[PDB]
Amino acid sequence: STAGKVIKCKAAVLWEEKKPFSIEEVEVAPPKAHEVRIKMVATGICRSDDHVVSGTLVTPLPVIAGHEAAGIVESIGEGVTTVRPGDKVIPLFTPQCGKCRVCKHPEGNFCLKNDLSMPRGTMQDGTSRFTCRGKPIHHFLGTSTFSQYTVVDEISVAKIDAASPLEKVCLIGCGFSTGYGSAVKVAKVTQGSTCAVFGLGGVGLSVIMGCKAAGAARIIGVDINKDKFAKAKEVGATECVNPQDYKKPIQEVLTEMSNGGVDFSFEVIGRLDTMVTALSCCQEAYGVSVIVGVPPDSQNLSMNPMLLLSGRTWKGAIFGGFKSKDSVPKLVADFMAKKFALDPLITHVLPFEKINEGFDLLRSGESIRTILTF
Amino acid sequence: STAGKVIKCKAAVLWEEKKPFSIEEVEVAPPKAHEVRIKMVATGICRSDDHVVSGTLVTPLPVIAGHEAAGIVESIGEGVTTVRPGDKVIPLFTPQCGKCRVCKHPEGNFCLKNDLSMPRGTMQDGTSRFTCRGKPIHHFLGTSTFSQYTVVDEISVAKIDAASPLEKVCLIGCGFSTGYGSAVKVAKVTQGSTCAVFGLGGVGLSVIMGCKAAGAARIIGVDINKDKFAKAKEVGATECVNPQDYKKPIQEVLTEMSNGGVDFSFEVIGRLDTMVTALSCCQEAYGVSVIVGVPPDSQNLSMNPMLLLSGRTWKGAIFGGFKSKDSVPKLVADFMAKKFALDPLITHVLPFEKINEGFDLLRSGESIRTILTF
Ligand SMILES: NC(=O)c1ccc[n+]([C@@H]2O[C@H](COP(=O)([O-])OP(=O)(O)OC[C@H]3O[C@@H](n4cnc5c(N)ncnc54)[C@H](O)[C@@H]3O)[C@@H](O)[C@H]2O)c1
Ligand SMILES: NC(=O)c1ccc[n+]([C@@H]2O[C@H](COP(=O)([O-])OP(=O)(O)OC[C@H]3O[C@@H](n4cnc5c(N)ncnc54)[C@H](O)[C@@H]3O)[C@@H](O)[C@H]2O)c1
Repeated sequence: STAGKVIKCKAAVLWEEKKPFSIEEVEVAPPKAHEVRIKMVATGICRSDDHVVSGTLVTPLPVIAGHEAAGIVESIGEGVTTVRPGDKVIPLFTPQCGKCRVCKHPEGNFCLKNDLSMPRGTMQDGTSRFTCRGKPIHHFLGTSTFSQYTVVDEISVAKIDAASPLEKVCLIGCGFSTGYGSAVKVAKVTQGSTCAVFGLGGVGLSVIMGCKAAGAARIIGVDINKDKFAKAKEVGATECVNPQDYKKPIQEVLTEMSNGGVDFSFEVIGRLDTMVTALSCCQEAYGVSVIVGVPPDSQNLSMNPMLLLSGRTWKGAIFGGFKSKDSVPKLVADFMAKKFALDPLITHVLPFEKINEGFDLLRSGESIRTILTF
Repeated sequence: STAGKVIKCKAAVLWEEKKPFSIEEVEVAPPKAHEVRIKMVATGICRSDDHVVSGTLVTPLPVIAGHEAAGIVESIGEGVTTVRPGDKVIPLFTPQCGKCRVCKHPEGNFCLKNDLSMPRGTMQDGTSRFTCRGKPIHHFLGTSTFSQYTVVDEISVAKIDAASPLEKVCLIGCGFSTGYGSAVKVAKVTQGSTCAVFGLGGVGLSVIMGCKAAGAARIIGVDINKDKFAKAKEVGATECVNPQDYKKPIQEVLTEMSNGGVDFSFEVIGRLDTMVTALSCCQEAYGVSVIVGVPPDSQNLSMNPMLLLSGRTWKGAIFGGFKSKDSVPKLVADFMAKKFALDPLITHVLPFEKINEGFDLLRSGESIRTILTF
């Protein structure tokens, strides 16, 4: 066994912005106290992993990205009580220390031990567990799942059902939960409402599922890629609009279609202009708009505060407002109970070594989610 | 006696921006169907009246401003059923038609018949009941209370308790209800929370009373005018901070004082910069910030969407989120039962004729609410 030993394995390293991932041989240190080393089984390619490449999302490079995954505990550090060697786990990019003021708040989920607000790319102790060619490589959001093995803090891992299909439930580690929770826990979509979902990638289709689950009467998917419409309709959208077909701004189209605005809108792209558009297209007196997409680093949007003064609510959330450690295991149980379906989001499955082809798929608009298997 | 006839009376006409009000003779036409002519008893000077003068708030000039008032029904037009001559009433700048999509919505209050969104400055049928110097004069939010008599649509009037003290319950027509409701109905302030209130004018002091009524444990008042602190303390502020005393930006002071940010923040001034500061000083994961202040017309603020993505909620509302015709009568009844105090808001009581001095008091920071009496 590898317990207690430095593991040599392959990982996808991003050495510099706007380059393909380089599949390298890396050394994965053994887990210190309160850390878990996991053997990766499957990882999804999420737009947020692409944001690191594109420089949209700023985090120390070089880096092993990937945060939407599912693996098996290989070994645990000293003091680890929550998982054992052998357990199926999902690494959590939003930790749940269970102690800070947020973890104690009934509603919040943005644990103060996150590595999200100002990414350091280190373990909780400020060190890396990864070296490549002698150089220390940064972690990504405490997860770094584009690697055969990764080391995560105990606060960033959830034990799930031993029978879960790891190549499906890897989407619970981000995409699906984010989307679904965004509609059901964050916006709290109501029965009979009209919803507008901007962006129909994996997180957007999950927002659609959540809206359909909460009973939205009408779910308008909006995307500039008309090939995403059939899948959107398949998971619940009632109509799909493409902004480029109209001579009118899409907030006007949506307002006219919904008779003065939708109840709930969601920005699931990451563009400043669509965030303001999504806010705008919601009903002025009682509409709720939720930002889910991640926008370019250090860029501000410009908006007229009168949009909010009339009564609109504008909110954002990380990971669909779910308290990670408590919810991931329940979402898996729920998936195991057929309460929701993850297959419709999986368009492609590729061996890990074809990570770059998986990113070209995403970038080209041909895939929803590509699951990488190890 | 004046019923069915034109009344010649005095009213404060604003002929053009940034000029003092002109006290002069106006002709007030009798009510048409579904209209009510009211004899004014008292009207308060609100910052939003001052916005009309300054050009901040755009509405057709010339105009008879004033919206926070109480009076007695002098007469009614055909079809009027909810009020009768002699009733004590409060004119409603936010109507309650009781019929549109918003009136029907459980939460909304921004009635689709408002004259707020794109001010026409007329009655609901598109005409004015006022003539001055031989010219038609515009209404102001379907109220126009700076006149001895005014005419309002039935949907813009609530009948109040026959025993109510009109010189005090005119504040229920705007300032008090807006502040109070922003805390209890819009933000939905929780027992034990920490709240920060930016701006300690009439409206902000009412927000502090709502916060105290909701059970806030800590209410921090923020104002650049330290003379407002004593009064804020008296109505419930636990602490008051003047951003000019500190070397760091106030959001940082506020975040530190509240150990990571307040639960609820209210912007009760009308500045773009303080709207963003208010949002920022709320806890990133679960804070809620409510815009109450009215910004300068057509100006956009700039903010970083990451502020919302961690989990914050940003809302605004008009008239504290209260359905106006349902809520006013009940707030007056609560007042009559001493459920809240109005007295602390009233610093000055002046005859109508000294409206310009009343505006000067406001403009110089010496007053909270000045009530004009007729
Ligand atoms: N808030 C969170 O916790 C969280 C979790 C996961 C991902 N995200 C973010 O959610 C967004 C969605 O992720 P994804 O993986 O679903 O992405 P994706 O790239 O799969 O989907 C984006 C979709 O937006 C559409 N789109 C792009 N530009 C558009 C434009 N100008 N107008 C209309 N439609 C447009 C694309 O065509 C595509 O269908 C990304 O910004 C990602 O970083 C945030
Ligand atoms: N949303 C609504 O329905 C509604 C209804 C009522 C009034 N309003 C708006 O609410 C605001 C408050 O009205 P009011 O009558 O209480 O006003 P006010 O002028 O009496 O009070 C504003 C307070 O803000 C303080 N202030 C000004 N500039 C400041 C700065 N840079 N920093 C910190 N504090 C500052 C002033 O010193 C004053 O104490 C206005 O913009 C008014 O138009 C909105």
